[PDB]
Amino acid sequence: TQQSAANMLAAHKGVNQAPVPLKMERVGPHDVHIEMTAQITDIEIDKGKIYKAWTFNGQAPGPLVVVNEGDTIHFTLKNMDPVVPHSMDFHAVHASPSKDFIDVMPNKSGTFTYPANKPGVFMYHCGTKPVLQHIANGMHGVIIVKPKNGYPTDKEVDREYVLIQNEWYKYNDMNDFQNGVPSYVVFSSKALKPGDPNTNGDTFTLKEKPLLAKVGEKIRLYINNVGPNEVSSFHVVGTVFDDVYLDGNPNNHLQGMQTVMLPASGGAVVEFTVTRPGTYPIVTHQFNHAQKGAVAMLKVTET
Amino acid sequence: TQQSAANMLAAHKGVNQAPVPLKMERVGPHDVHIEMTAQITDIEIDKGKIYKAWTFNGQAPGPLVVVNEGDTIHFTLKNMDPVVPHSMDFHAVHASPSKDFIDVMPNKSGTFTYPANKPGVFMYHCGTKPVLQHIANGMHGVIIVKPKNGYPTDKEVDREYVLIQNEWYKYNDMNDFQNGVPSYVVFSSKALKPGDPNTNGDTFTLKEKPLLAKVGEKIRLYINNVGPNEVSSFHVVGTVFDDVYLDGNPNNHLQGMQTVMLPASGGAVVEFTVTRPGTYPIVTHQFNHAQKGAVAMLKVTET
Amino acid sequence: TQQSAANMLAAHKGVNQAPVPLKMERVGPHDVHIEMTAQITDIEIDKGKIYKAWTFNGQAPGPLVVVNEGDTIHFTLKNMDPVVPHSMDFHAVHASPSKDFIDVMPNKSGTFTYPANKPGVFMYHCGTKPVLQHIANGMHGVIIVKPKNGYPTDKEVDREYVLIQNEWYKYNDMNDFQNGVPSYVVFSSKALKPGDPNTNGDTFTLKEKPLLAKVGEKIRLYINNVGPNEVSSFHVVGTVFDDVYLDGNPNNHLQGMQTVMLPASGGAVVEFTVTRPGTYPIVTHQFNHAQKGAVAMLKVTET
Ligand SMILES: [Cu+2]
Ligand SMILES: [Cu+2]
Ligand SMILES: [Cu+2]
Ligand SMILES: [Cu+2]
Ligand SMILES: [Cu+2]
Ligand SMILES: [Cu+2]
Ligand code: NA
Ligand code: NA
Ligand code: NA
Ligand code: NA
Ligand code: NA
Ligand code: NA
Ligand SMILES: [Zn+2]
Ligand SMILES: [Zn+2]
Ligand SMILES: [Zn+2]
Ligand SMILES: [Zn+2]
Ligand SMILES: [Zn+2]
Ligand SMILES: [Zn+2]
Ligand SMILES: [Zn+2]
Ligand SMILES: [Zn+2]
Ligand SMILES: [Zn+2]
Repeated sequence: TQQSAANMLAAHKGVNQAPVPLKMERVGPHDVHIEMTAQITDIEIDKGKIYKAWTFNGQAPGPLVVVNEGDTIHFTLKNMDPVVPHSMDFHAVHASPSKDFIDVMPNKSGTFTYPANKPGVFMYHCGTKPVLQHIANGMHGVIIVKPKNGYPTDKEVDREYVLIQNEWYKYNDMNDFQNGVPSYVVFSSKALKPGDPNTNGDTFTLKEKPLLAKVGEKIRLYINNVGPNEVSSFHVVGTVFDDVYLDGNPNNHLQGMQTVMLPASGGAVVEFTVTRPGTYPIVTHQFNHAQKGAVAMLKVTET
Repeated sequence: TQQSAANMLAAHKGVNQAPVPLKMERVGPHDVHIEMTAQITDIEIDKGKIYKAWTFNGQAPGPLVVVNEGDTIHFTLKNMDPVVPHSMDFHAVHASPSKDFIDVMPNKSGTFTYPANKPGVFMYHCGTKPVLQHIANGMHGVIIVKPKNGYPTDKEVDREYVLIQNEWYKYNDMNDFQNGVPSYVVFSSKALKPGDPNTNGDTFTLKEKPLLAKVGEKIRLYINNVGPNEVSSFHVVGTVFDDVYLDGNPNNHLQGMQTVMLPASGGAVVEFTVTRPGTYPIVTHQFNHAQKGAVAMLKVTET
Repeated sequence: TQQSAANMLAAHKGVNQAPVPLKMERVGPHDVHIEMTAQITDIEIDKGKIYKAWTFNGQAPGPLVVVNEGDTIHFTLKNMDPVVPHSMDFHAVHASPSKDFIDVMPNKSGTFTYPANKPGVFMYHCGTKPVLQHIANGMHGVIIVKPKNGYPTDKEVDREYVLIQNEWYKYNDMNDFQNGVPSYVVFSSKALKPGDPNTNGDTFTLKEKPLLAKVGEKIRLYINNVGPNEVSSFHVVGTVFDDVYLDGNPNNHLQGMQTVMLPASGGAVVEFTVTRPGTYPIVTHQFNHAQKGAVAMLKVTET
């Protein structure tokens, strides 16, 4: 295991591949092209701590993907990793894992086609053995599938953001990945509209640069806890969730939740009102994880 | 961290502030005054183990607070801690955390006003940085907000109690709080009506003095797992939950659950029937935690 | 603790009791006889790793029990353990734990009667102090109670299997049981119909011999995470759950879930469609546990 890690260290030594933009375009009323990369990219996960992350597109978690319910995805993965194969598993899709979530070799590309027939906030991740290693090293993200008939509370929502929770462990350390507590637990935000922040899973960015909102607004968060290993007790300080849709399916409706339990890979659409000006921490209420980085901020102003 | 803990030890050495009763009174059809303390109080959490707890009112978890849906709370915190600032975060309320959940200095008081517009079983806790430290040291509790229109099963309920789950760690040890397994996991009960028990989070009291009920009764428990860190798999041995309302919101109705998953800070209203005389253990079904203290007893008699 | 374990080692040394079939028969429209054993049986939980398991009937998890909603169970436990008392707790039943879930001494039998009035997928386990020790050593299983009025989606289901998740720790090590990470986390399958596999909780069997299905089929899994200690993030790779019934109660209906959060002892009925030929991994998405064994396979063929 650690001999392989020593070999990995030599092969990825000095490798820092600049982020490559996600490419997407609609090619039919129910067909969409998506082109992503697997690449090796240095990310500062805490001040003074660089993690040479295994990523989609040089982000960890990876870039946001948004499609409509009923879209068939024509997906291409370009593997830029000089030595490790990589793959893609979208939780949104119906696919044959052994035919459609297969490995793409270093310096090669693979193309796969599958439908997204279910609305919600789905995890995506690399599906290459050991899957734990590929996820823990940074190969995770979110795909949102917009419901054909929306959510019953759509008209009430004033502003929206995407938040993702993930853990970071000791660098490419399989023993730690399997047996150790996370070194950091973090939130990131991925842009839905021009001007939205787009950040990586780190301990600081969403504290230094809070998400922004106005007094009185109803805020929707599309959220997913990608793990790899921990569950999340999602809570926004100073408010209560008016409405919650588990995994973002409109049918899984809950009301007036203080805290939303998310399994590893679990998602939700949560909506809440901010009644007063100020800064509202966003946490996992498992406070050991909050202490290890998992606190984002929402700054609410009159204007 | 441990130099600060050594300084903390010196400052709280010999400090054992006797419990001070919660003070509450209604001042209008939708307005209620609540007066609490932050204080340092020795609690026996296991036989032979004294924890010099950071508390509200000399109890850990703190005293029960009950209000009605739609009540505005006029809250005062009197900080009796000679050296550490403290604050209050009620999960029931809509408030500006940076204006309304702010620190109160040693030997000072602070007053804050906010509405409780949502029914349920909410965690409250100290919101002072590091929040993990303040919660782990004992600054947690429950506020119940009674629904305007009750619960659909109100008429079926024969008896009710409040139960709270919490963990205890190595004394004021931030490394342990962040990285270690809990030393003890415990239940406590807080009084709803005269004659109800009112206990602290310890490994023994609810075993030695079980909650009481009669054969055939439908029992309601208002429950919250305050953590700080663990989730709870709440189960009453020998019965099944007839009805469950997640976070105590009447809309989040489940039926016939064997076990209720609670996130850290998660609450519920659970209802079950005890059909035969005997003693019924109440557990988290995460049995490592049950073994470390988290078993309460319900003694059911013909009379 | 470890002196008792040393004494236990001597007493169970060389003991390997061959599996004994479950015995069940219906004795009335709403009355069923069930006869089980407690016995000590060597199980290979990972290649080269024998665990001298404490079991019901020489299986760990124990044999599947299926009854109808409203059945009263006349249950007999025959304790074959030469030295340790054992008992039975069925989560399906209403019973007095202190009268009905009581210990049966070595080489004795006990008979208990109680109703199963609630539909669902319930854990059963030994209830002998320390309960953690008896569960961790292998005394867990599932009882299914079939709903009187079925599930609304019954007509859509093409094939069904039972899956159970459990952990294994260091052998009969109470310190590890309470404080340590699981050494292995595993799935097993228990037969519902002739020809179904029936396996023990190990890291390999459901990989080497996948569950079988046909292209296009809707599959139902009756699932329970028996722990003892961990929660489960249940996910089938390459599909989405069309319908989920929490604890197998028809009322607790969710739709379009990617992943189902199960507490320790938590169950569910989950249904999903497999659209393409291939092999579909079944995991807990807490990937440290998946890496430590918790991956089963579903092989889907045209025929
Ligand atoms: Cu990969
Ligand atoms: Cu909180
Ligand atoms: Cu405090
Ligand atoms: Cu149990
Ligand atoms: Cu036993
Ligand atoms: Cu996955
Ligand atoms: Na953990
Ligand atoms: Na900066
Ligand atoms: Na733990
Ligand atoms: Na006493
Ligand atoms: Na664990
Ligand atoms: Na074999
Ligand atoms: Zn196309
Ligand atoms: Zn195409
Ligand atoms: Zn608005
Ligand atoms: Zn007033
Ligand atoms: Zn006032
Ligand atoms: Zn009654
Ligand atoms: Zn009979
Ligand atoms: Zn009989
Ligand atoms: Zn079909």
